[PDB]
Amino acid sequence: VEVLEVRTGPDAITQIEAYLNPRMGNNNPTDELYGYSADINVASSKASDNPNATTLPTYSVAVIKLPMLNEMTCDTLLMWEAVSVKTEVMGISSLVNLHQGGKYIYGSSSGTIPVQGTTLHMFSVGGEPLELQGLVASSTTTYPTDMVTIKNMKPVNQALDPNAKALLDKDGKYPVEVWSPDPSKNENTRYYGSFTGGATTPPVMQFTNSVTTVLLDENGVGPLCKGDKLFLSAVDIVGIHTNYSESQNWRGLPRYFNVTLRKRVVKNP
Amino acid sequence: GVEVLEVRTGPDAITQIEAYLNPRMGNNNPTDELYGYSADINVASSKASDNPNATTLPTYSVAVIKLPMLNEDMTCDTLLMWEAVSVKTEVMGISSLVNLHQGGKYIYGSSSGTIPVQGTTLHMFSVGGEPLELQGLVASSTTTYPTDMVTIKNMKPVNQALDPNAKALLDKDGKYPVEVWSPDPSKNENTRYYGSFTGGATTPPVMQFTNSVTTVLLDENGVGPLCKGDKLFLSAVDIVGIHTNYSESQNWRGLPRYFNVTLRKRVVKNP
Amino acid sequence: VEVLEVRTGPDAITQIEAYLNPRMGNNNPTDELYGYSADINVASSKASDNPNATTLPTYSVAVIKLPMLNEDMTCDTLLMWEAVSVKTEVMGISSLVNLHQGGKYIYGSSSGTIPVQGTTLHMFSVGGEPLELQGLVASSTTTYPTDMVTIKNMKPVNQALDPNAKALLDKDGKYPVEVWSPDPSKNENTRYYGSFTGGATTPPVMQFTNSVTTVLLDENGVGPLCKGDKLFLSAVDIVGIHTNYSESQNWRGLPRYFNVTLRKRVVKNP
Amino acid sequence: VEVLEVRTGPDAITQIEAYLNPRMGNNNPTDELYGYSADINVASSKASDNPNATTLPTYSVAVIKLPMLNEDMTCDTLLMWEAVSVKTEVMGISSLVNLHQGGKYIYGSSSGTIPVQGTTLHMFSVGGEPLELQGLVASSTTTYPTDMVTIKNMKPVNQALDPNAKALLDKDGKYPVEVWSPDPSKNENTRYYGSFTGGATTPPVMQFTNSVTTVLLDENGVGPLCKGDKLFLSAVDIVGIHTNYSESQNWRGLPRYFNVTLRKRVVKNP
Amino acid sequence: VEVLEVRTGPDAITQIEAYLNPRMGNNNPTDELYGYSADINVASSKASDNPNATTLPTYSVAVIKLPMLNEDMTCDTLLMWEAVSVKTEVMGISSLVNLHQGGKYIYGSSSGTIPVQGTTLHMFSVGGEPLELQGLVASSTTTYPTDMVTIKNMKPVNQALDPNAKALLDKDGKYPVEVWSPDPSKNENTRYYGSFTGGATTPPVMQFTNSVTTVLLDENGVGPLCKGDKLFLSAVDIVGIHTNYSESQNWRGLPRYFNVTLRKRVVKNP
Ligand SMILES: CC(=O)N[C@@H]1[C@@H](O)[C@H](O[C@@H]2O[C@H](CO)[C@H](O)[C@H](O[C@]3(C(=O)O)C[C@H](O)[C@@H](NC(C)=O)[C@H]([C@H](O)[C@H](O)CO)O3)[C@H]2O)[C@@H](CO)O[C@H]1O
Ligand SMILES: CC(=O)N[C@@H]1[C@@H](O)[C@H](O[C@@H]2O[C@H](CO)[C@H](O)[C@H](O[C@]3(C(=O)O)C[C@H](O)[C@@H](NC(C)=O)[C@H]([C@H](O)[C@H](O)CO)O3)[C@H]2O)[C@@H](CO)O[C@H]1O
Ligand SMILES: CC(=O)N[C@@H]1[C@@H](O)[C@H](O[C@@H]2O[C@H](CO)[C@H](O)[C@H](O[C@]3(C(=O)O)C[C@H](O)[C@@H](NC(C)=O)[C@H]([C@H](O)[C@H](O)CO)O3)[C@H]2O)[C@@H](CO)O[C@H]1O
Ligand SMILES: CC(=O)N[C@@H]1[C@@H](O)[C@H](O[C@@H]2O[C@H](CO)[C@H](O)[C@H](O[C@]3(C(=O)O)C[C@H](O)[C@@H](NC(C)=O)[C@H]([C@H](O)[C@H](O)CO)O3)[C@H]2O)[C@@H](CO)O[C@H]1O
Ligand SMILES: [Ca+2]
Ligand SMILES: [Ca+2]
Ligand SMILES: [Ca+2]
Ligand SMILES: [Ca+2]
Ligand SMILES: [Ca+2]
Repeated sequence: VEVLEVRTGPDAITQIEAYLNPRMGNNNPTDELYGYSADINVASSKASDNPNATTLPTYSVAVIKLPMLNEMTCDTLLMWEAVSVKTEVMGISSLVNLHQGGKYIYGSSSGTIPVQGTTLHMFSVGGEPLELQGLVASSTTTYPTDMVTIKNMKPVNQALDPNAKALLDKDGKYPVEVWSPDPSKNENTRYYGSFTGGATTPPVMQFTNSVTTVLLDENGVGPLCKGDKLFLSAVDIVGIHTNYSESQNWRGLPRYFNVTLRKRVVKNP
Repeated sequence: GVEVLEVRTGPDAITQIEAYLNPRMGNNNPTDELYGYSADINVASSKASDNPNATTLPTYSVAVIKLPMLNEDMTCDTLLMWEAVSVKTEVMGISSLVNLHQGGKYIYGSSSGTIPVQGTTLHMFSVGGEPLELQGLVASSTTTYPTDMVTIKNMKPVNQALDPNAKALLDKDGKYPVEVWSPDPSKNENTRYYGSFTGGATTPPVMQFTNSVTTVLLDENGVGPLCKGDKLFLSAVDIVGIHTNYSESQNWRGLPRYFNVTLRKRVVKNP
Repeated sequence: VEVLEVRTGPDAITQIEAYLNPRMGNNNPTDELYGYSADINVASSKASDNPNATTLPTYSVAVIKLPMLNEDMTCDTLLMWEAVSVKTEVMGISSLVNLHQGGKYIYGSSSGTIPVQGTTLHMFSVGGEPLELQGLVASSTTTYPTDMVTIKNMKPVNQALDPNAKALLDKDGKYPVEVWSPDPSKNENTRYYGSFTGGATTPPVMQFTNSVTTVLLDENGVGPLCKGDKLFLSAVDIVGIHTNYSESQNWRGLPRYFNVTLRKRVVKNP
Repeated sequence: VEVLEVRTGPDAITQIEAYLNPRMGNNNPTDELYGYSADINVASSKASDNPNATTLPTYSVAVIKLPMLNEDMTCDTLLMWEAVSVKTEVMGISSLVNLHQGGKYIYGSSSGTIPVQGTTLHMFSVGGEPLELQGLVASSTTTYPTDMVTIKNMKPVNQALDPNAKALLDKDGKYPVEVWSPDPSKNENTRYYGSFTGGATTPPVMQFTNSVTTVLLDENGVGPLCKGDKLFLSAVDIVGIHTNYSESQNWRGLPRYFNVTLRKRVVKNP
Repeated sequence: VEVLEVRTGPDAITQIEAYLNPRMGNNNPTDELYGYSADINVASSKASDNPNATTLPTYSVAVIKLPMLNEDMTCDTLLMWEAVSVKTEVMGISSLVNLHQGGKYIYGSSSGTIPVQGTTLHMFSVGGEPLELQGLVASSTTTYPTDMVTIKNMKPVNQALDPNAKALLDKDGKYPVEVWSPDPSKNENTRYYGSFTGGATTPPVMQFTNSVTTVLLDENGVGPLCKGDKLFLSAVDIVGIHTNYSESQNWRGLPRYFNVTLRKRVVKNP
């Protein structure tokens, strides 16, 4: 598609908003531990590593249908162009809680250890599914068959196998420990991520309605919405909650999106 | 709601107000021996039995400042509203934490100083022309909260994530717990809020103080919060960590926040 | 006082420099532990908390007398010295880079000792009058030494904001940091800058350079104006806690350097 | 080579993309622990330090061949490819977000395992020729594997700067990071960017995005010029240490993506 | 001297390059632990603190002779070399990425060893004369080696600012960093830059690149001016502490590279 100029005039700009609930493993709102993974089940060896589906955080994705622009035989066409986004991790202050059941900070007269350890934040806004690259800590891990993982794994999958690719086309199915955004593709998606590891690391997060991320690339062009669909993807692992027994559950939070879009002219292909 | 027009120029078009908000850590009465702290945290015996005391739960601070009356005749084609333009804000008494002799848990053995306030911090301030709009989300949906507080009615496990029906307005001081409510980013068009969180149980608190820094409250259209009914809403929480006692019981510690807001007159189309 | 324009011309600009020695508790240069607090004496209970004056870090303050500007206080306009900018430096930072000082071993008795670490507090201010202070304490039941300046007749309200608990930083080595902090509701004529990191064992972080200048002008382009030709420099630089072999502990402080540039500002005679 | 102006016109710009797999020690794709080092083998003493080749992370390097530019090598001027900018990314970062991999429990046997943490080292470079290296080691008495490229006949001087300990990064997976680093006295024709955080258990920190570009032009507006139409990409990305059940440890590395934009630059015929 | 304008035309610019090897205590290139201090020897007591010379890191300093500018010192104006900018780099950073060196195990005897960590101190300066120093120590009762340059007849005042405790950094490997720091009340003809992070076990953090330049010009557009055509480069780069198996400890340092650009400045003949 040849990309032409921005369409001006009345009714040229639109806004959508949405939220994506976390998919930590307990992904059904009636689950007792909704917004958490099930207790982590650990490998006994290199050869034997069978994590349960409910213990693996996956990416969230939502597809937003935008107003229909083209009533298809005119020489040029219009596509929604995502220009900017306000995005927010909601319920951050829910972590400010030392009375929840858990492992004591000191002895049994103290509060309990709050959610801490590894965090992973990502959001993306694109005009099509986020393109993913496969890479795992162990190629001998047996992943649940009901999830989308790398077929026919080999030790090369512990690094870069150019054959290990996927589309983020299903909510709560693509494990974060298997897939990450592919920087060799994604010409029509903007993604932003941050990771801090460790076992007990204090999580750090901001929240404000004062910040906007601009989605335009170096040519001034934002993601272009193929078939008038807008793809929003996220993961927000905010750490690990430890139970009194010392079993552990990933904790995730929902993410809000507010995207501003405008009409962009393209040449009809 | 209303069609916003241009800024009103001329003499006395600008005003400024200052205020402070005391922390509401749980001991919220100034005669409370531990005013400015929570009571000893009472931990849940089980997920089914989680009954935190009201005095153990930090809540948002809110104050409403009545601004001068702007409109003599409410039938005129245009009217004026106070517009919050910028704010200087400051957490006060930061250096009170620089104290190693306060009763508590020794850093090393009985010859050393005591462990100062540390662990989870939560800082937030907001300036708006109406109550800060809130979204409910909890760590555990089976927690029973004190009934004299404002929390989510008839909680279900969905409330551990985003339930679009769990909405509130921050319309009462020392009543909305931080572990239940956070600013709703899907609303608050007429409020500007700023927040920061660092978790953990022993993390060193980090804070700045100065009178050289101003925050501009104008949105991308150059419009600040517009004060409905001439009321300015200031909200805050400033949990600076946890103090640990000799017995290893623990209290949240908060500090008060100062606001200096500059406002101007904005012309609006009469609805 | 109505503030008018900056006065141009030759000799319109002056510069001063000064240093402030820390006041950690041992505040006499003959004190064996000068630049440290005495061993922290800890409260046995909330009710019984009587810190020794020597264990309580206080603010440093110095008044610099500037060249007299007005030989005739009758003119319709007068001049005031305006603090425009400051280069400031915490001196002796590398003195902390020391693993042999007597103390608590990092590991066992074959290792170096634990260096100064834990809670830090850094503040400097430049003003045309004493720094204005707000009182707030960790515990209202603390009995402070009567020879220090602290809150009179404390009540639990002083654990938060009591609008009546105010003071001026008008004496060196007398106003405890744990009681007093800059009052953001005042200080129209002083610029202050403060940094705090808590914890018991936190690694201290400091920079030192002669390349950095802080501009003191407010949003109207006006710096602090020196009343009666007096410039107020205030500071505290608590760089952490030293631990002794017995596990007793001393606050450690460092001195601060100031180099202030001032210009002549015209004001209407009040 | 006298550098002249940028050649304008259609077809004056090209871009390449490449990925470099990590060289942590297990550097064969059929290695069970490909993308890790083997169990670290520790020195028994100062005198006796024989690390296995498989335990020493090395630099990754790839040479990208660019289109031919000059049909006639006798013309007074010639064209070279000039690297202008690069988008680069550490891939598979989220693979670390894994608490079930076999290893060492965080707490007791009911908990998850400790994820990859400790020392990290990230470096990328883009140049028109091999990255120039300087040799320096923690210990000159270490015996390095003979089929790696290390400093010949070390003496204690090699624990600091020995001006004779120089090399070119001209072999993938052969130059250990613990022996070699970018030489700042050379590398006129390469841009290199490096970041190190030490410690035994430090939480790793990484960002990933497709919104960030690094501009490679020097202070004269000239980027790396590709000699013989070759572009050199070099990298190391050690993301920490994995700890096994027995407490043995493996370095963990991640692959790096490059997307480089290049333009035609006129040079005087040498 | 009165400083006039920059001299333009061909050959008005020059560049020099140099490196400075660390002076951690073992300061002779034939020393087995060159680039480290000897095992820290800790004070028996406050009164008996006698650190060994080889345990005390000192500043590095090099004087570079520049081309002679004035063939006639009779002319009304003279030329001086003016240092305009510097590229500087800590070399060998990746040498610390090494878990096999003999030392203390991270966990038990099957794990790697703890890498260099704890207190770091980084400083570089570029000047037209020796860097001016201020004395300040953790303890005035320390007895320093007499073959080092330290504060004469120390008293407790030297635990803070004594305005008489001054020196010039005029000898390499002689001035202890724990005794001397840059004097911000002087150094009008030197630009210095310093960073400190303390703690016992802190992860060291360092970057390396050839993409960063520091401009040495002051607020008036004048860089350091080289008296007698001599350029002074000073540094210290303590990157942390190595812990041995026995738990004895050695400071670790790295060398620093400088690339300085200078131009010709006109000054009035005195
Ligand atoms: C009955 C019997 O003896 N069976 C053994 C079987 O135990 C053994 O498996 C290895 O046993 C060890 C026990 O200490 C570990 O459980 C190995 O798993 C790990 C480890 O923890 O060491 C898992 C870890 O994730 C792996 N590291 C990485 C980076 O993936 C390591 C790693 O492969 C090894 O440590 C080698 O560096 O292994 C477990 O594989 C098998 C295989 O040796 O032999 C049977 O006979
Ligand atoms: C001889 C005798 O029995 N005397 C007791 C006396 O011990 C007791 O005083 C309290 O004793 C406890 C011992 O566990 C502590 O020493 C109390 O001090 C602290 C504490 O460490 O808990 C100091 C601390 O600074 C306070 N917390 C804050 C936030 O300021 C707390 C706090 O007030 C309480 O823990 C309640 O949350 O106290 C010390 O007061 C007295 C009072 O019970 O009774 C005598 O009989
Ligand atoms: C054989 C004999 O009896 N000799 C003693 C000798 O031990 C004693 O010296 C003091 O001993 C104590 C033992 O706990 C400490 O080692 C003192 O050193 C320190 C300390 O660690 O406490 C060193 C430390 O650097 C100092 N602190 C600061 C901030 O400088 C402290 C400090 O001076 C005191 O703790 C006061 O706060 O001292 C060590 O001096 C001497 C003197 O008591 O008597 C001999 O006879
Ligand atoms: C069989 C026998 O008795 N052989 C000895 C042998 O003990 C000794 O070797 C030294 O043994 C000690 C025992 O604690 C250490 O293992 C020494 O290795 C280290 C150390 O851990 O101390 C390794 C470390 O990397 C080195 N430090 C640095 C900064 O490089 C230190 C260092 O050289 C010393 O601690 C001095 O500061 O050594 C190991 O060398 C030898 C040599 O003395 O003598 C045999 O006869
Ligand atoms: Ca591609
Ligand atoms: Ca909305
Ligand atoms: Ca006021
Ligand atoms: Ca060179
Ligand atoms: Ca001076």
